[PDB]
Amino acid sequence: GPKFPRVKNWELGSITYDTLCAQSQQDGPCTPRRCLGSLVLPRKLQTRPSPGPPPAEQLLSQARDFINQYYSSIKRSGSQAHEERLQEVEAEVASTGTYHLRESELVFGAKQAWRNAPRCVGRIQWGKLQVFDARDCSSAQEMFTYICNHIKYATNRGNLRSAITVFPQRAPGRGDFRIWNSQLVRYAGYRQQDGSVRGDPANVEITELCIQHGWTPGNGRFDVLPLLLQAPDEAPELFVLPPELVLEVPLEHPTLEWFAALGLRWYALPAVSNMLLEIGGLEFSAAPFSGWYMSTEIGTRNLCDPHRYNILEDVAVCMDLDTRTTSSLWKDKAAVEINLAVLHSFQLAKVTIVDHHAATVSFMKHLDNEQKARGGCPADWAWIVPPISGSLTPVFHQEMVNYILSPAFRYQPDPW
Amino acid sequence: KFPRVKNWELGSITYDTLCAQSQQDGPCTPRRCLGSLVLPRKLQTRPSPGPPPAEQLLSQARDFINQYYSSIKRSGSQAHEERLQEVEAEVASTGTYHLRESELVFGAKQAWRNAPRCVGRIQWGKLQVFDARDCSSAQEMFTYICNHIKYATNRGNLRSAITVFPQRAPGRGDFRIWNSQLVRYAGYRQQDGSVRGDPANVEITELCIQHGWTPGNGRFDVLPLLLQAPDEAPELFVLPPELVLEVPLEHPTLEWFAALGLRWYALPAVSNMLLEIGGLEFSAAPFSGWYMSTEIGTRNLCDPHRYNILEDVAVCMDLDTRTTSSLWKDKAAVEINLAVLHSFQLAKVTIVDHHAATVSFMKHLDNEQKARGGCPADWAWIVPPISGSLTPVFHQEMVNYILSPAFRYQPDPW
Ligand code: HEM
Ligand code: HEM
Ligand SMILES: N=C(N)NCCCC[C@H](N)C(=O)O
Ligand SMILES: N=C(N)NCCCC[C@H](N)C(=O)O
Ligand SMILES: [Zn+2]
Repeated sequence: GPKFPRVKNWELGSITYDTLCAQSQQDGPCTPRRCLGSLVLPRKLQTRPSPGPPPAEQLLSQARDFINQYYSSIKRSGSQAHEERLQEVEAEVASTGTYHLRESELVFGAKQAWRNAPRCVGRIQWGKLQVFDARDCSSAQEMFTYICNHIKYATNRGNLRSAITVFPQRAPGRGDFRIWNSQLVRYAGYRQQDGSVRGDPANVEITELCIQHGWTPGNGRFDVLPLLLQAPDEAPELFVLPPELVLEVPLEHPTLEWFAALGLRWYALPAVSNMLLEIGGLEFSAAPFSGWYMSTEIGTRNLCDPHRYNILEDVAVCMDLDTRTTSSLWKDKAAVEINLAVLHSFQLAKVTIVDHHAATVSFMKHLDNEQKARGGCPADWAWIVPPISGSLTPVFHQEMVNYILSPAFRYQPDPW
Repeated sequence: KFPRVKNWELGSITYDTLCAQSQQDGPCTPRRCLGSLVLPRKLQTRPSPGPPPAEQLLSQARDFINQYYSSIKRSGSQAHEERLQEVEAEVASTGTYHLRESELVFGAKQAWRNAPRCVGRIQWGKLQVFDARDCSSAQEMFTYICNHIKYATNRGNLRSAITVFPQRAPGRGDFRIWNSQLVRYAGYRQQDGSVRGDPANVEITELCIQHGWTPGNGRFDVLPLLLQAPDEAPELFVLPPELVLEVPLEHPTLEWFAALGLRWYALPAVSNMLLEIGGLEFSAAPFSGWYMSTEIGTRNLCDPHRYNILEDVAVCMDLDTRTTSSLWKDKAAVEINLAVLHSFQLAKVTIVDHHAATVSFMKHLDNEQKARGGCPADWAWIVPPISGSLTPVFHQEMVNYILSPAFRYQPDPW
């Protein structure tokens, strides 16, 4: 039959063919010899600093392609405006070596990038993104203003709205606009003498980096870190977020009265700030985006990973579970209650959140929409299936083809 | 050339050099990753009506033999040299060859070791290999299968085993076991599409009744075996009940659980896969070990397209099945898995939970890193269906690739 990957759903027995992957203009880590699809950071997309301006030839075909996607999207492919915009980009790359995006094009690409993200299970919301254009930004101080504006609009007092702020693209031989923090909001990770980490172990490097840059470190388990903002060709500057802007949710359990006493909490706004936004060849090194959490992110990964808060044992001890034998499923039991606590605490606080069941169901809906609209949907199985109750969600039984489409969000090396 | 493999829990890294030995292609390409797919679109095992290019067969053979002699520290020895020549000799003359019992035993063990989707590979060295190549009838396969089951079950103290029937022969039909497992519960489609029993076995059940099997009418009716000898119609054989050990399911504290009347069989014995060694193919080589609790408690009993007992348990647990955020599914899945573990332990039948199983697999990875410089593993299949990131394997990157000897899927005989 069809000469594209055959994708099957084992729960429903249905079949589909992905023809969209034929559009993938970039390779991944896989080869007929071995599958490296479980690797978190395979050296493939990696947007390593390529300082010396890019092959005018390469950037052109990448730009020619994006512009086609844009006119296609507004149903004007082949129009006079399309060709003119085409000649316009070529000319500008001819004389300056680079080019710029019109307002509407930036909005279109930001959305496509989210739309194209293989690891995002919340893409059914892709068409509803607020795009803040901050391409005029020219100082670390100004970056801080936009970021604060972003957090204010995105948080919206608990009724969270997806958003993205776009700072100046990379320029020939010039410094990049960079946000050193991985997320606009993160908790400190303090390296202790005995060797342990107080707070979040994932943020130890960035925590010390702030200290080295003048931040007076605290000593709590949930200290909100300051932002290290770097304008072109300048050392990063330090900025502390107005506490009132950072909305947090204390965690309590619906029926375990002692859980609230654990003093656990989490911030409501998940805002990735270290990824690179790539559109038509142009690279936006600073372009923080945010949506709203899926309960397992906080409840299972953040609070229970061995290398994070690792609270599983403490909660199980409080639940009086037999933690000396794997077969008592003490880990499974404590993980459930903790996730329940997170969901319950957000609903009480009236802060937007979605459980892993609702989330995956809507992603199945998104896959159907995309099958029709584009002939497929790039998806990373290991990342789409939740960290708990995997097979209990519909995505587990859905095969998925993973590949890279552009516009795209890519990982980039740390500025330091 | 050599992939870096990281464990995000410990920050450790390793380089997989074993994949260089991979001589078989997967479904992945630089353009897109199809690793989440269960069955190969082309990596099948096409017919054997005409011999296989001697060039090909011969090279796989020389490689396997070389493998076999390295394993017993007699590489380049005299015996080794004379074995290669025997194989060269037989192939040139008949277009095929035959393995010696000891090579077969070695090959079977390696096939399991190379099984990317198996989490219990730490046991790969402990496998009882029954040579059943001296089989000429379906009636004989049945006695062999019965002995395998008796031995493997060992009154609850399960022991891993494999039984190897005659290899495929060009132009001749295959010895086949139609059933996917030696023990499966019938799936009876009612009238209105619903199904009584295991929905996964509807087809095999229908084929049985179509060959003279008198169907039962329960949810856990042990199916008969449809054994087939070359170019013959499959024959029906019912398994002696005293031979099929089962475990009634009950819960530690929830007195009512037993009411549900749920049960499962002790022996997980796959029978529709193909064993390949030195280019030779064993179309009927049933193998077995013991269950990991999740296969039963999560997949077989909770999958939507399987027994799908999730809602019944939740209602009995008097949980709020009105909304998803109540995590009633997660809570009920946990108790059902606890019940399987409890029930199996009570009945003194071997079983391993997913926490213990994945811990042992991590050790296997390390053992294999030193022994071969890598270990082919399929992440999606190695990480359990529940409590994924709560186990060490979730946080471990993995490389998937095909090594031979190997167990492979093959077309359905009908
Ligand atoms: C509206 C709610 C949204 C939900 C609930 C959602 C949920 C998720 C989840 C569960 C992941 C994986 C998290 C992890 O395992 O670390 C993810 C990844 C991702 N999401 Fe979404 N997402 C949403 C909004 C957004 C938005 C607004 C964008 C971009 C404009 C976006 C872009 C991405 C990207 C790029 C990744 C992968 C990041 C990485 O590689 O670490 N998401 N999302
Ligand atoms: C000692 C106990 C064993 C345990 C606990 C174990 C556990 C598992 C599990 C959980 C899977 C995935 C099952 C699924 O999701 O359908 C698996 C797959 C597999 N195992 Fe094992 N295993 C054991 C013994 C064996 C033995 C003795 C062999 C062969 C000699 C073997 C060969 C395989 C193969 C080929 C697969 C993949 C089957 C497929 O593609 O569907 N395993 N094992
Ligand atoms: N819900 C969203 N938008 N998630 C984006 C992923 C990064 C958040 C991270 N997993 C965390 O738990 O903080
Ligand atoms: N534990 C073992 N040996 N598993 C092998 C796979 C076949 C069993 C299947 N998953 C089932 O649930 O029946
Ligand atoms: Zn792959």
